[PDB]
Amino acid sequence: SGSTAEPDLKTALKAVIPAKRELFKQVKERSDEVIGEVKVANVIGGMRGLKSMLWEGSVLDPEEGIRFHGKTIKDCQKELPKGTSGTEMLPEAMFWLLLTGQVPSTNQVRAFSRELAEQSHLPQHILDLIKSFPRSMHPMTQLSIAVAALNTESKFAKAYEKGLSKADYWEPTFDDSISLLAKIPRVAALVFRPDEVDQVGTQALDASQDWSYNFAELLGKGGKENQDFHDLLRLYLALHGDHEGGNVSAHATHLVGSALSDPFLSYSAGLLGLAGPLHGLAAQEVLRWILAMQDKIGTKFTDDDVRNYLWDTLKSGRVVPGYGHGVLRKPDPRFQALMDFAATRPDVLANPVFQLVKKNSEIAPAVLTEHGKTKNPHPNVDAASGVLFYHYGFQQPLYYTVTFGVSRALGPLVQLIWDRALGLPIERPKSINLLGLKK
Amino acid sequence: AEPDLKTALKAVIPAKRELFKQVKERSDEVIGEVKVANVIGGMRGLKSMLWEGSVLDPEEGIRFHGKTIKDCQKELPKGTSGTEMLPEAMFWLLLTGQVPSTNQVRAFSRELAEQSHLPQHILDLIKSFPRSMHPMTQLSIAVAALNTESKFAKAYEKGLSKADYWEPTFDDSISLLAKIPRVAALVFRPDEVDQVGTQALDASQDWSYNFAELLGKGGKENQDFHDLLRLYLALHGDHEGGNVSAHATHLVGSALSDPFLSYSAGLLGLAGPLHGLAAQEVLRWILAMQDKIGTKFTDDDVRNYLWDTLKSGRVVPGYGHGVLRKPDPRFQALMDFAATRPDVLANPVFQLVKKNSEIAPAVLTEHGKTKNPHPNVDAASGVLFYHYGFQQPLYYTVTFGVSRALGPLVQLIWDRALGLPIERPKSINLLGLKK
Ligand SMILES: CCSCCNC(=O)CCNC(=O)[C@H](O)C(C)(C)COP(=O)(O)OP(=O)(O)OC[C@H]1O[C@@H](n2cnc3c(N)ncnc32)[C@H](O)[C@@H]1O
Ligand SMILES: O=C([O-])CC(=O)C(=O)O
Ligand SMILES: O=C([O-])CC(=O)C(=O)O
Ligand code: NA
Ligand code: NA
Ligand code: NA
Repeated sequence: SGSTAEPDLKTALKAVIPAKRELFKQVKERSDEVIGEVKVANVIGGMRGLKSMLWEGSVLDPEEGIRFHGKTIKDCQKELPKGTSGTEMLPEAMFWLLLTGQVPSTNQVRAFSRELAEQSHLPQHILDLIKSFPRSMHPMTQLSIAVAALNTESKFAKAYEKGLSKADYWEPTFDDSISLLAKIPRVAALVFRPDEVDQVGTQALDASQDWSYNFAELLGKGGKENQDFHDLLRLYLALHGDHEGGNVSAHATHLVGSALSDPFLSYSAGLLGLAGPLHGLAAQEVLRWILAMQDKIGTKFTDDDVRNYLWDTLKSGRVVPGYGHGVLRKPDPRFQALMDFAATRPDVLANPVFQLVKKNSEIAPAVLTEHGKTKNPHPNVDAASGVLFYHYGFQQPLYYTVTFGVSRALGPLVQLIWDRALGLPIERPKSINLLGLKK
Repeated sequence: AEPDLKTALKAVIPAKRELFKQVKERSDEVIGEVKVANVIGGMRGLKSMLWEGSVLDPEEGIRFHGKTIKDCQKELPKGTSGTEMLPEAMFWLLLTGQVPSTNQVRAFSRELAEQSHLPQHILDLIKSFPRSMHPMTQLSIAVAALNTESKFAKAYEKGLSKADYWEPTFDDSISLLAKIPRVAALVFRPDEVDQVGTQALDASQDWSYNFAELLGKGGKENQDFHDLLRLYLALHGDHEGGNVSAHATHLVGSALSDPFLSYSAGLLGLAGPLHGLAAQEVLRWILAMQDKIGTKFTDDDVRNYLWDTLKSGRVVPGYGHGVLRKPDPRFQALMDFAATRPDVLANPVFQLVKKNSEIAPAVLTEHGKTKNPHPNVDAASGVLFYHYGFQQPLYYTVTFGVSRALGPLVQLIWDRALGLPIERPKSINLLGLKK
């Protein structure tokens, strides 16, 4: 008899592809319109400030923070479906929104969550590969490699090799994207649990549960005793999914993808960028810094004690980690979302490590402004994420970037699908040497 | 002994920092405009990044510190046998802006041979790959895995002054260059990993010679191939900053990911059909054409295969370019290499490549989409490898991977010597462009 089921994700995307192609055609008619200037600063300064790439699902306002299809984080928290338990927005609902431009129904998200659970299994060769990693290989190196290795499972790579019309690129791109999303929490958990590859690598995920819940189970933090952690993980993964196109991981994914490398190879390149100290490692560094501060001033500390430690940091020529940003000039709404997560949880508010993060957030911006060397003295999301993981017993900060890697698949994979749906060309700017800028 | 490479680089760091200061004083000078086309069209034509060692002229092709390919062929040192320029001599030039002496290149070649051994875990990793794993996926992964050996990663973690970032970056770059031909050979020789993985290189021979030996084409009987390999590896080393592999390397490196992780990202981009994988795709396409049109065929048979490819919504591989608007001097250099070798000219697969080069530009012009109907270097490279016995085109881009470490690693060293920041452009959505 007849389906009761609402459109699935691929069907929902199909519904909106023609309109985006039409908008693209209209913009293309204005190809020759001048929208800005290039200065020497832009070339030597890593393209900072230069509007030079397309990204559909999110736009970062320097004053107001990230928007997803023009919606605030608070809007998304209110409107996006939640899990069968808990109160935080689901990252798979965020993926739906980023891709389609629409808020899915709870029933649509339930069906998508089932697909992600079902598609999470791995080839035996991937488990063999992971078992070959030395114990001391950095977790982000492990994650990047294992994601690239999954290109053995790429429908796009195989279809292209057999002969694929340009018009038919988006669908295998979509298929590979969902495959990767389904698999990456398991890969991440394998990086976290090298002594349990055979179990973690094969265990069936509960297809009635959400992506974050099942990630937490694979991490060994399943069960009702970890329900607050499940909600933290949902929120964290949703908040870190996309931050417009110019951030290193998103951009690298787009760049590699633009040569028609498949989504596995493309997001591997994004992960290699996340492995960079100036891009993915800050949340780890923040927690190390806070804990080092705590060791010095104690669990009972004054505002002056914190000010003094901040001044010593700056006088020493070092940055206060988790403060400032390449684009944001004002408080990061992702930071406030994570602090507000703590607001309803007395155990978190009582945690001296959280209290130190909180107090630092109240003191550091004035100190940084007085010191005068930053363009943005405000906290960014990395100021808060680590301590919340730490509170819930995820206390090995080397793996905080691995969780970032899982989240940050979301937005860049959405854009790769659109890149292919629209037929965007290879990304290939022109370079110049210093001699050419001199004369 | 004459100055070694690190010493020669140290000598030229001050002048570059001084030039950089001078350019920075002109930070506010407008040098161009951004158009809608640049945003939607993959930054095409937008002068938006620094690259010191080479600059690609749309009409004339690549220059390395203002020298042509022909200039380099004349001026760069050669091996102990053969007549083609050494890629390690090209690396020296790219890095320092100076032509090394033959004695300096000899010493550098010896360093590359000495530094080529691999940790056991890399051999173990490669042995885990299934036979179905594409060779470029293998290569990308194995290079990332070598970050276990990164001096930069370790020194950064420990405490390193910004002014000194370049030194461990240089050390890691040389380590990677020394090791990557062996990694590539392990991709080519999956049943011989334990042997190929540990065999000592000839310490008196050049980088390309030793790569050829690891590939199983060592010795005097393979001297022609050694010269092909030298030329090929030198020609593919750098193509200014905006090509996908170079750019991805710079981009990932700008977050202070070490050279192993950064060039892994470059390789992943090189693995793309529209970038380095075109070398593979050209010969797959040529061989498919050969199978269809036969041993004896007309110009119409070739035209028809071209047009059928286009009508199918597929590209003609090895034709066109993002910047070049004229014949690629790297393509010409390879065809000139073939021109003096009667055995190559007689090879029917080479003849088909050549005949195609005489027809495809007209067909691409008829079709009317490309901005450049001329061949690029990928049109010719794979057939030369085929001639010399490398007959599995799925491996072709692996050799490109070895070559293309050269230029991007040079720029990472300079990026760190100069203190260049993270690459972080601003994006916009179509709705924002519609306003
Ligand atoms: C040393 C490694 S670089 C290995 C090089 N890659 C290849 O050899 C593969 C084929 N070449 C291309 O795909 C392309 O020539 C590049 C190189 C990616 C340059 O890309 P663009 O700068 O976007 O090219 P533009 O001419 O402005 O594009 C205009 C329209 O014409 C078509 N268009 C352009 N060229 C072709 C072509 N060869 N066949 C069919 N359509 C084409 C394109 O698909 C497009 O709609
Ligand atoms: O936006 C950026 O440049 C950095 C980034 O990924 C983030 O803040 O999540
Ligand atoms: O320059 C480009 O964009 C592609 C190319 O020929 C290369 O990287 O060798
Ligand atoms: Na085994
Ligand atoms: Na036309
Ligand atoms: Na035209």
